[PDB]
Amino acid sequence: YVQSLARGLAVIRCFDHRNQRRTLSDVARATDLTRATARRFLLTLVELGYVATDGSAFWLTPRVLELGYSYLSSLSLPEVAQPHLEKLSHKVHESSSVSILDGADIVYVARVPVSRIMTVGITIGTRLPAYATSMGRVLLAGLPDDELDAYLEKLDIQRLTERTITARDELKAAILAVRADGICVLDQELEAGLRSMAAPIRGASGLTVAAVNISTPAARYSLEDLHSDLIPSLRVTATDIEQDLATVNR
Amino acid sequence: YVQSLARGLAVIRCFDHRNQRRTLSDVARATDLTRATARRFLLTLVELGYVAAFWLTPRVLELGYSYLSSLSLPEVAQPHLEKLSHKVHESSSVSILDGADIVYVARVPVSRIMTVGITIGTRLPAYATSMGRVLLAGLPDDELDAYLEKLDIQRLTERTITARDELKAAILAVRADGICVLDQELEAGLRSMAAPIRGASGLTVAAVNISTPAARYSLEDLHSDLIPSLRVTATDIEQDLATVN
Repeated sequence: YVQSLARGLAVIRCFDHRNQRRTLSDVARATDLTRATARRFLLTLVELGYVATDGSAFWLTPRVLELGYSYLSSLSLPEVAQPHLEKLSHKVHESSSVSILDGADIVYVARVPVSRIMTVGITIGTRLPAYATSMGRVLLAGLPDDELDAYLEKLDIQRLTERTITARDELKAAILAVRADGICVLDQELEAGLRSMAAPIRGASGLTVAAVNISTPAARYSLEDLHSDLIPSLRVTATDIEQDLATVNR
Repeated sequence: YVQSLARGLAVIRCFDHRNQRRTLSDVARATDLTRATARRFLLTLVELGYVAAFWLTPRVLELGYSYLSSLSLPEVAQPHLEKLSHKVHESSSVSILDGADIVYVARVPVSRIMTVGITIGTRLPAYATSMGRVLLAGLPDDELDAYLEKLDIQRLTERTITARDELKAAILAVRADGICVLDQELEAGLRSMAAPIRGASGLTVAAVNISTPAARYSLEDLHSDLIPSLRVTATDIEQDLATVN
C-alpha cells in the first residue's frame, strides 16, 4: 500500500465547488495531513503540472482531465452495468441481466450467465413482453401515469402459463405494488419453473431508465429464500450501477 | 518531490479509450516501471477504489471532476447548454484554451445514428476548431503571433486552411464577427460554430459551440436558426459567470 499515492490523490480530490482555491494549511486540514506532509504532495503536483500556485493558494489545472476523463465519461449503460453484474453473479451464482424498455417489450442490454446445464439466461438484444417479466414490471412502474394507462389500454395480455396475471386491473395493481416495494418478483408467469426478481436503475433525477434482475429456476429457492438470500444483493447492485451511471453522465 | 506519486499518476495516465484493460505486465512496460513497482501501484489503486486484467473505475472521474467543479465555468454553463441542445437538437459544448489546444470542459450530447460526440477532457488543436479560432481571436496580437510562430499546421481534411497568413486572417475575422463557423476543416462531413464567452476582464475566457453533421443544415440554416440561439447562450453564460465571481 503506497501511502504517498493515496495522499497525492486525496490532495487532488480536496478541491471542489465550495473549495476552489486552498492555502497549504487548508489543504492539510482537508486531507488530515500536516503542513509539512501536505507541502511535499502539493509541490510534487505543481512540478507535475496538475496543480498551480501563486505562493499562498493552490488550485488544479486542466491536466487533471488527462487522468481518464475523456473515455470514462463516454461509458454506455451496458459498460457501466457489466462489472456490477459480474460481481453480483459471482456472489449469488445465478444469472443477472440489465434491460431497458422499448414500447411494449424489454430489450436485454447486458447479462452474465452461469455455467449450468439448465439455464434461464437470455442473449443480449432479445426482447420479451414487459407485462410478463420482472424487469418489465419495474420499467412499466417507471412510466408517467398517462403513458402507463395508454400501455395498459393497448395491451393484449396472453395466458402464457397457468399463473400469468390475466386482468388489466390486476396487472396495473402488480405494477403499482412494484412502485411501492422497489422490487418485483415474478413467479412463473413467463415460463413454468422459472422465477425472476428485478429492481430499478434510476437516472440522477430519479427517473427509471433501466432494470437489473436475477433469474433462477423455481426449484433452487423457496419464495422466502429469495428475500433472504438474493434480493438484498440485487438492491445493492442496482444502487451501485445508479451511482456509477450518475458519475459517468455528470 | 514524491516519486511514488509521480509513478502512480503515470500508471493512471497510461489507460486510454483504446487501452482500457491492461495486465500487470501490460502496465509495467507502458510506464517503464519494474513488474514489482508497477504491481504495488495497481494494488493501492484497487484498495482506493480507482482500479478494479486491470481497468480504471468510474471513481477515477472524481479526479477530473475536482478540477471541473472547482472551476466556476463548467457547472455554470451546464444548464444553459442543456437548454441550447434541447432547443436546437444538436450537441453543444464549452471549452477553454490550454496552450496550442482547446480542452472540452462541458457538453450536452445529442445521439442519433451518426453522432457528434466529443467528451469532456478531449483536447483538440485550436487552429482547426471553431472554438479554438474564437479563443485565439481573444489573444493579444503578440500572443497570437507567438502562437502562429510555433504552429505546424496539418492537413486534417482537404478543406483545412494550410497557410499561416490565411489562418491569421481567419482568426482576425472571427474577432470582428464574434462567431466562427468551421466547415469541414476538422472532419469531412462535420460543421461547428462557436461564440466567445467573456470573463471578468471583458476578455474572451472560453467559447461555446454547436456541432452538427454538414448534411443536417445548409450554411444558411446555421446563420438563420442555430447561430442566433448560440449567441444568446454565450451571453446568458457570461451573465451567470459574472454573478458567481
